[PDB]
Amino acid sequence: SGFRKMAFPSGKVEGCMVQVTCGTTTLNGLWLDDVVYCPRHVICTSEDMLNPNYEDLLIRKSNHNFLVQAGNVQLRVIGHSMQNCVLKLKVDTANPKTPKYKFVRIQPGQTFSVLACYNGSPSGVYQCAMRPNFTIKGSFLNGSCGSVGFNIDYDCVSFCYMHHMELPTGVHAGTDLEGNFYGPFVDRQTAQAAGTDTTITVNVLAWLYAAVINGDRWFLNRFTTTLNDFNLVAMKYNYEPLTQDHVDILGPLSAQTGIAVLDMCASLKELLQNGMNGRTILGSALLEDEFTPFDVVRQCS
Amino acid sequence: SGFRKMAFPSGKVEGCMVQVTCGTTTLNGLWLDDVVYCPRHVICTSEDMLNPNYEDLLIRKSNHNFLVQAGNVQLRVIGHSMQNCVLKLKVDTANPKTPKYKFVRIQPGQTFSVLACYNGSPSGVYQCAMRPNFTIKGSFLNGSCGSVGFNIDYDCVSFCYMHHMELPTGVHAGTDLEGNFYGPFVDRQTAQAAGTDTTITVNVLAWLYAAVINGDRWFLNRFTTTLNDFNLVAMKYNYEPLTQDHVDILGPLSAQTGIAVLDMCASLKELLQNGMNGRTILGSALLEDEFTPFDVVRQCSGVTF
Ligand SMILES: O=C(Cc1ccc(F)c(Cl)c1)Nc1cncc2ccccc12
Ligand SMILES: O=C(Cc1ccc(F)c(Cl)c1)Nc1cncc2ccccc12
Ligand SMILES: [Cl-]
Repeated sequence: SGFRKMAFPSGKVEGCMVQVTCGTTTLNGLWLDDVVYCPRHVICTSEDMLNPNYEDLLIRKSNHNFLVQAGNVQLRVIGHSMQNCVLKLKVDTANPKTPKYKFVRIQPGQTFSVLACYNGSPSGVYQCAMRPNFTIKGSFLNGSCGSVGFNIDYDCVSFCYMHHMELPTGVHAGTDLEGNFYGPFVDRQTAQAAGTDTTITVNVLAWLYAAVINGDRWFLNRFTTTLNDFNLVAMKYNYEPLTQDHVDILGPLSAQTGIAVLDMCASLKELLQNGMNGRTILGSALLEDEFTPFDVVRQCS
Repeated sequence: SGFRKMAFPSGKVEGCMVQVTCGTTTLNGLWLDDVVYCPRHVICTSEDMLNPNYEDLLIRKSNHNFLVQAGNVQLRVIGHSMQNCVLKLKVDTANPKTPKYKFVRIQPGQTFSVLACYNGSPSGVYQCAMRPNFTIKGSFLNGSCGSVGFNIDYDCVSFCYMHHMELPTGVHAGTDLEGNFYGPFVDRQTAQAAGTDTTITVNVLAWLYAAVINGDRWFLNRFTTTLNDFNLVAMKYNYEPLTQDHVDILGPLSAQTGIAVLDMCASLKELLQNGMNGRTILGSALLEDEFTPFDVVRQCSGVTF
């Protein structure tokens, strides 16, 4: 029993964190096999931040310009290439701590663990979700660039995020491990703004099922709703539309608790209308949207 | 920017998690040097659990009755002893992954990271506070016993908790690494209830400072209060008393944000007597009490491990 925001054990990722220095900039790199991955903006100066030409800047760099440090050992860079917004630094030593890994691109609503690092050293691990506006609400200070988001698949690490920047509102933007940004963001100091954030509806429903599995039932009601009537209501509270895929994904939780998805949807509609009335659900006074249906099944069952 | 419930990196502790099997029971052990620590209830059956004489049960056991598995390698037990509610299994191999460590007993209000394990394999890491009633509001399923709570201080792991049981209300109880239970709990199948919980006041103040550092200032007010007037209000709302030590520990955050501790107490006092009024602090509609002042400084300063 109990329900917590739980991150994956970070050990397999800690053994991959290195420090990458280029000129005056120092950020984090991910050392897998003989390659170190890091945000390409590490090669940027002050004048080359509003409108950098990364192909031009990287052509001017040599392998000896990159200083890679794995613990107290300096790694030798023997090659450099760019894949979208990520810089790949080929090194002369394969990481003996390289786990079984994959690079995966996630969709909004998906959750992942973040290993926040500074100077190639892990300082903390926390849980995030890719927001519907493609930002992540992280906890990052200057120097955190290159910190990675991941999930663990039994023995395998799926790297899904690399931190690149902080938007003016305090939210964070980054890329997958192939350097493709999540969202309409660019790695330039140009005026950028995240789209209006919305609640991940399927995750709220998954969390209401987790609450029922944990014995919280006060919010349940005798009502059901159509998927379309639910979406008309949800949208007015800035909740993401619930698709038929989301209803299907909620199926196992629906079968386990005996509460149909559209029946839980009516419970959620009532909660949006009434609020909590001084009550809590799983120790929370707000509807939590950073637990996917997969997280709930994994943690509860 | 941003504020998250953040656990310490769990790597140093993952290299210590092993699986301990005794008869039909399988739980987790902590392998440090040539010793494996685990809850002593691993030697219990159903009859034993109801009223156990652990000295008598352990005397009947031999080293070969304990099956310790570190990954895919079986470790051979060469000795067994009991220290309070923890069983110590001497093994023939020292853990090459043993970090710099200490066994520390924490106080209520102190926070620590929990590496939840099943079958000697880590499945998740979460941060939590030792409640004033000595329980932890954790997340544990059957098989999680022996999962450990820890803190990291520079390159030193301070082990502060080992999971033993789940109370009828869904909260958890366990011991320090010397087998001494936190709270009035016993490792026996009997009626046990946690005392009424209270809010960790110093932690709420630390979290209000974290909110100010993050730009959330609506709750700040022109007022200040005496420590005695604040404590009288705190007692009334099931909040722990704030000591002069707590005020001193909040000093650096007070200096950083320009808001004196007793000034933040007047804001907390109003928040209790009036509520949030539909507003949130750090995305929360409740006052959060599982961030100590050191956690807040560590996160809003970037300390690494
Ligand atoms: O924002 C930057 C650096 C940066 C600046 C401009 C730019 F266009 C790009 Cl691609 C990157 N990284 C930081 C990351 N996280 C939190 C941060 C808090 C404070 C300061 C910096 C943070
Ligand atoms: O604590 C026990 C076993 C046990 C029972 C009685 C007793 F006195 C002692 Cl010392 C140990 N179990 C469980 C612990 N934590 C989470 C659990 C979730 C689900 C199921 C079982 C869990
Ligand atoms: Cl998880």
